[PDB]
Amino acid sequence: ESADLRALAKHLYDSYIKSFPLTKAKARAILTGKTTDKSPFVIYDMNSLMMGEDKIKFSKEVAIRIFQGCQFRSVEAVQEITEYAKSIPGFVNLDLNDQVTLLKYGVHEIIYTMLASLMNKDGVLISEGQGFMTREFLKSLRKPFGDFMEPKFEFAVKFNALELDDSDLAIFIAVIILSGDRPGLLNVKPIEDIQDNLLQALELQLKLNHPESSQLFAKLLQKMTDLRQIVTEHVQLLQVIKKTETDMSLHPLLQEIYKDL
Ligand SMILES: CC1(COc2ccc(CC3=[SH]C(=O)NC3=O)cc2)CCCCC1
Repeated sequence: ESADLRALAKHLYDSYIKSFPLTKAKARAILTGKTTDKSPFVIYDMNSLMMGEDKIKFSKEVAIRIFQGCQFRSVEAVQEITEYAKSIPGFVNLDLNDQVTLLKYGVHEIIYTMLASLMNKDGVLISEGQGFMTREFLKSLRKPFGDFMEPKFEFAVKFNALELDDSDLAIFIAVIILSGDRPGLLNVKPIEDIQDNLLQALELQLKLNHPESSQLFAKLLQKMTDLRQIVTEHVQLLQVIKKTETDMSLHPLLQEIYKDL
C-alpha cells in the first residue's frame, strides 16, 4: 500500500529536519539574497577572511586552517548522520558490526549529497550559513589544498539541477546508508529488505512531489556514481596532506571511518 510508504516518507523528513540544523530550504533562502532577513558575510580572499571575525564567530597557515575547518565540519556532519540513521526503521535492529559498516561507508557520500544543498557555482555556506566562501578563493589556496573542494562544486551544480527539496533528500540519504554492497556486511539481506522499502518510498515520493519530471528516480539513483568518485578522490588527496604535512592532525573519528582503498 502506497499509504504506508507516505507514512514512512513523512517519518524520515521529520527526523531529517530534527537531525540537521541547516536544511536546503534555509540554505536556498540565504543564498537567494532576495530573502534578506539574514544575509551571509562573504569571504573572497585573505582580506575578507580576516574581517570575517569582527563579524562572525570563527603563525598557523591559512589553507590548513581552512581545511581543519572542513575537517571538524565533517565530524559535525557524521554525528548528525549517525543520529539521523538511528531513526531509519530497522536500522538499529541490525547486527552492530553492520550498523558500523553502513555508517563507515555511507557517511561521506551523504556529506557531499548534503554539501550540494549549501552550494551554488560561486561558493558554499559556512558556519551554518553565517558566511559564504567563494569557489575561487578556495581554488587559490596553497598548491595541494588548492583543489579539494573543486570536485564537490562539480557534482553539486549538476546535482542541484534536479531541484530536490529536503523531503526528497531525506529518503534519498536513507537509501544511501542502507546499501548492502558495502564491504564486510555480515548479514546483507535484511539490509536489502529495508532498502527495498526506502526505494519504494523514494520512488513514489518523487512521483508525487515532482510529477513533471519523467524518471527523476532513475536520474537520482545514477548520481550515486558521482558520490563514489568524490569520496575516492578525497581519500587520495587526504593521503598527500598526511605525508606533505606530517604536522597536520586529523580527527580520529574521521581517521576511523577512513580505512583507505
Ligand atoms: C567547512 C566548510 C564550512 O564550514 C566551516 C566552518 C568553519 C571554518 C573555520 C574553522 S572551524 C574551527 O574549529 N576552526 C576554524 O578555523 C571553516 C569552514 C564547508 C566545507 C567546505 C569548506 C568550508
